[PDB]
Amino acid sequence: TALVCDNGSGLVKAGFAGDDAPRAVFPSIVGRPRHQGVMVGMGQKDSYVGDEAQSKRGILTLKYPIEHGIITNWDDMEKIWHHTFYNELRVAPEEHPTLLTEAPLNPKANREKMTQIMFETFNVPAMYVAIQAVLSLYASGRTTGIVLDSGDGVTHNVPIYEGYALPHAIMRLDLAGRDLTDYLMKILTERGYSFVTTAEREIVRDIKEKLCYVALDFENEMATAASSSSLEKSYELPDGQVITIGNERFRCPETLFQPSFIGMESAGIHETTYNSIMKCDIDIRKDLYANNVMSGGTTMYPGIADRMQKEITALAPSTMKIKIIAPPERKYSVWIGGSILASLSTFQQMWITKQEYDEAGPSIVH
Amino acid sequence: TTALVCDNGSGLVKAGFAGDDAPRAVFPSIVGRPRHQGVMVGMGQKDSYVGDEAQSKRGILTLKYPIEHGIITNWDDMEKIWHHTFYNELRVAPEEHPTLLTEAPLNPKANREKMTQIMFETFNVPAMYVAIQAVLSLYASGRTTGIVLDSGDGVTHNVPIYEGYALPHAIMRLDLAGRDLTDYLMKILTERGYSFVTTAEREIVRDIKEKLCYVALDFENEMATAASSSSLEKSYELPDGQVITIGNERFRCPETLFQPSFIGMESAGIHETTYNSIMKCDIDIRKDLYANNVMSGGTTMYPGIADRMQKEITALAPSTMKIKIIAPPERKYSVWIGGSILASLSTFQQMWITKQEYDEAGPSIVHRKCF
Amino acid sequence: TALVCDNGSGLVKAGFAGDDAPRAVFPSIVGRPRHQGVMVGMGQKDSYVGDEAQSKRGILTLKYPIEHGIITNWDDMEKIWHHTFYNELRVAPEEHPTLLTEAPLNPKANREKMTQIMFETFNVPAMYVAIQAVLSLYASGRTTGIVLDSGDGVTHNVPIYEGYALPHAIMRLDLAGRDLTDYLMKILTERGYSFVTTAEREIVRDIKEKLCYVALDFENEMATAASSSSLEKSYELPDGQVITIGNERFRCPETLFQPSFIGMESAGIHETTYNSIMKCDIDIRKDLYANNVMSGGTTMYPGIADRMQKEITALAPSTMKIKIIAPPERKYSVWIGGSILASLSTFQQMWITKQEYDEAGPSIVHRKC
Amino acid sequence: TALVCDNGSGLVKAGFAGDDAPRAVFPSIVGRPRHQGVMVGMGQKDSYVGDEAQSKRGILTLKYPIEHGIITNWDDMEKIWHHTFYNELRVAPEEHPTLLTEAPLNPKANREKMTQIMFETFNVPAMYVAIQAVLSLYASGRTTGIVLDSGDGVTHNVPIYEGYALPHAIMRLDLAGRDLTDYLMKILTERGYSFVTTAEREIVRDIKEKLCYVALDFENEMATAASSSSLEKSYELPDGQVITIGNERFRCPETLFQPSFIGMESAGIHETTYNSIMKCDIDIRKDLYANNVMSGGTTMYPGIADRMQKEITALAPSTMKIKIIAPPERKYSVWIGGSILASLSTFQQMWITKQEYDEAGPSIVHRKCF
Ligand SMILES: Nc1ncnc2c1ncn2[C@@H]1O[C@H](COP(=O)(O)OP(=O)(O)OP(=O)(O)O)[C@@H](O)[C@H]1O
Ligand SMILES: Nc1ncnc2c1ncn2[C@@H]1O[C@H](COP(=O)(O)OP(=O)(O)O)[C@@H](O)[C@H]1O
Ligand SMILES: Nc1ncnc2c1ncn2[C@@H]1O[C@H](COP(=O)(O)OP(=O)(O)O)[C@@H](O)[C@H]1O
Ligand SMILES: Nc1ncnc2c1ncn2[C@@H]1O[C@H](COP(=O)(O)OP(=O)(O)O)[C@@H](O)[C@H]1O
Ligand SMILES: [Mg+2]
Ligand SMILES: [Mg+2]
Ligand SMILES: [Mg+2]
Ligand SMILES: [Mg+2]
Repeated sequence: TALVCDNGSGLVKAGFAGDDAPRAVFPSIVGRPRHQGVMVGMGQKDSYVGDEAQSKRGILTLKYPIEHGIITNWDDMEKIWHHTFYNELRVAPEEHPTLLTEAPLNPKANREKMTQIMFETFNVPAMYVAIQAVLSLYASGRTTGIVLDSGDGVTHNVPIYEGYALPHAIMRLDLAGRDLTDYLMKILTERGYSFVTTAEREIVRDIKEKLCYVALDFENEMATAASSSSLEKSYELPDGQVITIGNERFRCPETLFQPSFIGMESAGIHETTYNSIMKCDIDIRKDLYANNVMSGGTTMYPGIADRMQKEITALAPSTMKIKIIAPPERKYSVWIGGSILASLSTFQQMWITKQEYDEAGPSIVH
Repeated sequence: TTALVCDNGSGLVKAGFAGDDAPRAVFPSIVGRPRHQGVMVGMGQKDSYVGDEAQSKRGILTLKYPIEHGIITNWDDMEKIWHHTFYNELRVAPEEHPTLLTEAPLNPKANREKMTQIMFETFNVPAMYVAIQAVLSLYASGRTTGIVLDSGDGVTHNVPIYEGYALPHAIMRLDLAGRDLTDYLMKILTERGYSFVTTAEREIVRDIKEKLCYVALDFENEMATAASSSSLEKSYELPDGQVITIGNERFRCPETLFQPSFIGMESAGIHETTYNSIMKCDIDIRKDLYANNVMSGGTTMYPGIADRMQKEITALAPSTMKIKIIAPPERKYSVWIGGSILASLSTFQQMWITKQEYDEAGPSIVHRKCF
Repeated sequence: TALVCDNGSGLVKAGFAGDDAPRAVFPSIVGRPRHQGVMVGMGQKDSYVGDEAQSKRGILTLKYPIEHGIITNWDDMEKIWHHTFYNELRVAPEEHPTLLTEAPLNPKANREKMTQIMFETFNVPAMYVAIQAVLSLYASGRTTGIVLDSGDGVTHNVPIYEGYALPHAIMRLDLAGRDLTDYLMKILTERGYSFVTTAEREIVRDIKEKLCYVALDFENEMATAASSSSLEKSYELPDGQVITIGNERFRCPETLFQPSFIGMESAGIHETTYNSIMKCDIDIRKDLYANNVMSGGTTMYPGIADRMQKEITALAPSTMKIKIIAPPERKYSVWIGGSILASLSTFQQMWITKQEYDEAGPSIVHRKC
Repeated sequence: TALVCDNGSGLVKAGFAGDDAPRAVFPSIVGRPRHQGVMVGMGQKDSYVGDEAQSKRGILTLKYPIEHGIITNWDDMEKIWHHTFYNELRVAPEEHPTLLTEAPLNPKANREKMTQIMFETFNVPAMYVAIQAVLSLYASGRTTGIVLDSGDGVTHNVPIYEGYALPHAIMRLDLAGRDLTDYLMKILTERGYSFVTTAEREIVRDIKEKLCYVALDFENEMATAASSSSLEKSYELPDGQVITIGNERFRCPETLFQPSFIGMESAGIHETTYNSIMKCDIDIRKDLYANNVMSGGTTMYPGIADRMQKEITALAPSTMKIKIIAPPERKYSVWIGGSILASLSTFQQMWITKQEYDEAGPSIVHRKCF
């Protein structure tokens, strides 16, 4: 049984092949103590991984091994992979052909190091690395293209025509969920609330998921928010305090369409989708326009499809049909597509085997 | 062999062996010397008296406490107390037993340096260690989380511990304890016409405070009832046959803990100090600190202090939070009980400060090893 | 003329435009008695503001209406402003327009309440609110650079390029002189000295200013302090008692570079400045490195410029040249820059007039500023 | 106008507000005959109060109605007040409000009974109770300093800073002139002279007031007394006998600085003054050291000011400057301040009027009077 391990910047998605939902969806954080231990009872583990770090985040400094789709701390990454295999999956790595998903345009050394560590430290019989965006289209049962994948670290829109991922027409935007969390932390100081440490970042992140939404008309929404109190909501802090946010609800997600809110000179998600499509062939443009796929966890805000539909229609020939696909399972679409691909019997011929890694160069995966 | 535990304090001194349930010897920490002229020669008149010996003959002596506000003041009387504690109360040889000592937080570094020097050069102990009173209090409670309120006789301190990781930046040490409450009761006892100004009569007033004083839930309402009728009045008999009756002084002396301005102190009460300490910690641990409120000390034995603390903290804390105050019936020796548990543990048996390390690094090794 | 009032968290620096030094420099404290008065033949005021509180601090409870740059007690702030205009400056607020300062990344309701009080309680003809960090760069006489403004309240970094304050690279750290004073109070107990009251806090503040300094190397300095007693210095308390500190001198200011000493996860001032520079565009980073303007009172420790120079140099690329600008008069730079700004004729078009507030409410300040 | 009464343990000082010295100062004693009256035809008034008792003290017994600053006999006290108001002053209490004094730490029943007596027995229109130490500072023309107010029954120190009193730093001691008189009575038996009767107690008091001084260096002045007889001073008894006292001259006043002479566990006046100063705020100790107001009859020994200055200097740091204030009129400082306070225009709004006593009874004295 293959293991489809889709590891991202924010969340780690792992589970057996042939299922429909990852078994272990836990944060990708490694925390270490920052205080002085007084009690001698219990060893007081020097490093917590996953939900253990989240529960004890008060006395820990949370760290992210992956920075924007790029692995930074290899030692922390090895700990997380060890935690997923033993503590979460409870299955040995040497008895399963694991499948991994890496971000598009990954450095060759990054992929070789991942393959080398997996084959040696975990002794996996075989492994294959697939593109995150392609699997999202696979889970949707399409081969059209323009798959907008926005997560915690990066935001990509990879076009895949007839199973062929067009490499030149791949646009990348650095703005993602983590930057939206930082933006909300900065503009939450207007009402007096102050969040600074890494533990507060998780608290603010939960606020953004529960309350923040997307407004199709920013100017009209701003006027109504400043003229009425209907938009204001409440959220109880872990220590019992009650906070109230008004126009901050529909302002934080607005950074996706207007990256200038966080000092970014790039284009929005709607403009970077339009630019990517026209870079493809003329015949493909009609195919991409009718079948546009929204994936990732960042695109889970209410009304995101309606705003995106209105935006793309503005930069449209006004005669083609613009349709956006937003499946309800878009948060786990990358893993669901990977699970389907692994379950395919025809796909079982494609696996980078161990002796091909050793008897040949480590670049055999490429 | 067995590791000794000595919980020397400003008031009562607790000593014994690790692994037991209660201290073997509990005697006051006073040293008395004669102040009159001897007339009867050959009466086996001892020079100085310590412990209960001084208390029994306090009428002709001047009782002097060698420890004030947690800090050891006289290093000659203290050596007398330890010598009496080891050779008379415990009847053991210090040369063969390691000793686990105990010190209050936020104390001078020379305090534990002189403790280390005294125990290694005079009593010649094999090993020793210094522990924090509030940490040992949580050891006896059987939990590794919460905030401890340790009010004794010289110092009241709060130490918040979460999952075994203490927070040194949220430790609040207050210098109001039972000694100040006893002195305050003396001033308000003169209000009714009773005068007790001596070292011996200080003990008499202290016994009055323990037997009669209590804490009122509503101070202003309790004032009204005391003035309205005489239902709030109890009598006490002096050691010479006199009878004294007190009224509202019963619940006025313990009120200085919650209203320190009575004795001219600008600091806040114990309820405010605990609340400030909790909110100086992380936001993700405040809920676990609110549920676990540990009280361990002689001062906290008033009939109603748990209810008063619960009411005061409840108003300060938000309505959603649930406040629970832990008041074990045997909290007067919680520090020693926890110290007995800690010394018996096998892990602590490797963290002692052996004699060889001291002899090659001086008395400064106590800072790099102890907490 | 116009009025400039730099309302800090520890000191109040008011005066007139066109001057080189502030006129009134007094602590921002409102003290009230805590004992019971018995002398009938004596004037007993209810509250004392300014230097009067310091003189009679023995029997008073000193209170700061401003904490962490945010005004908490508005009635006390109203008293302080009334004292500043009448008892200290002896002028009429209804005659001179006022220029007030607010720290960056402050609550929106702070300036709304501030402009309401000024236009109603004091009835100023016009007013304006300016960022302290921008005024710090004006005093130094430059347009491009990064400012490290550390005082008694908050410590913030604002990279200003050609007069533009970039809003996406504004850092803010709540560690400053007040937190250093508390740290020195806590670590002074290791030698037997105990200072607990608010009056004792003022005494400790004087000790830190006169004795504490910054060591280029922390570890070798600690070895020197433990090796011999060549670093110990004395200080006479107001009661005539003598205290001595040998290693608390360079340990208290080190909290700025190592905020973990007071249990703070945030990085030091040298790391915060580096992070602010990298958050800017790559085409202006060289200009920001050259112009490192240090302003405020907390940056007055000896050797802090040399220590900051070597800390940023290690973090910065080797090719780049690092220059830490630390003018000797960097304690009143915020007021000096604001004094210059109000004196300029171009700035006179940005005043918020009385009629403008009467037709748009307190919210006019956000649009104008 | 209003009256000012300074009824103490030993002396009664009464007069009118606004004056400089009390109009009538007489001992606070009541005497009753103990012998038998062979000639019953004479007047032979049952009880004698004041200087009348002192003159006829040969056949009388002297009883003090006030002991240690606390009124003990409440019937002789009323007789003293009646004599003070109707004979010494010859005024009408029903028309003149009175201002009384009390020790700092006294039972609350003392003032309540005084308030009840004044408003019922004497029908005064208004009344007030003031602390003796505060009134001492009024007569000194100051508003900051610690007052060492000694007397016949109680010695107390009250620190005041800028008109604000610190009640927690108040120190009270029950060693005063009466105890010193008894100690001199005991040590006078060393040379053979015996004084046992209350009448002889007054004679001993006169001897103490005349020949008694505070030695600067107790050990050295003792050495001089043994070496030579230059310290020998004589005194003549009322009968006609003469006595000689030597080292007893400077040993009786030494009990103030060494209370162990009479078997007392309290500290000396210099130690008590230092302890009270150190209990105050650190910032105000500099002003307290400079201002040390010494008031009271007991503080009139020759050399007590010099001795106190030397003793406090040793305890205080070298940087500190110690000044002992001792005006020559310190024997009436309490009354002088009382006259000044009553004459003040602001004080006229805080008298306890009859109507307030009518509705609240003899309990409003705590709320109004400090
Ligand atoms: N309902 C929601 N609304 C808004 N944001 C959400 C929601 N659920 C999750 N998020 C945010 O989306 C991110 C997680 O999405 P996702 O599972 O795609 O991340 P990932 O796999 O770590 O990303 P990537 O592969 O791009 O690095 C987090 O930043 C999380 O806070
Ligand atoms: N039942 C009681 N009620 C009130 N106070 C008490 C009671 N029992 C003891 N105390 C006070 O506790 C103080 C010291 O208690 P303890 O904690 O044993 O001393 P230490 O703090 O030195 O260990 C004493 O001064 C005494 O006044
Ligand atoms: N010579 C000095 N050395 C160290 N710190 C100083 C010195 N002078 C002033 N400070 C600190 O500067 C702080 C206030 O500076 P300032 O910026 O003028 O006040 P504010 O922050 O209110 O504007 C004080 O808290 C003080 O500790
Ligand atoms: N010259 C003196 N030398 C020594 N003692 C004196 C002298 N004059 C007065 N005294 C003492 O002062 C005491 C009373 O003083 P005073 O304070 O006026 O009375 P009261 O204590 O009633 O107010 C007397 O007991 C007397 O012994
Ligand atoms: Mg992903
Ligand atoms: Mg204890
Ligand atoms: Mg400032
Ligand atoms: Mg008197």
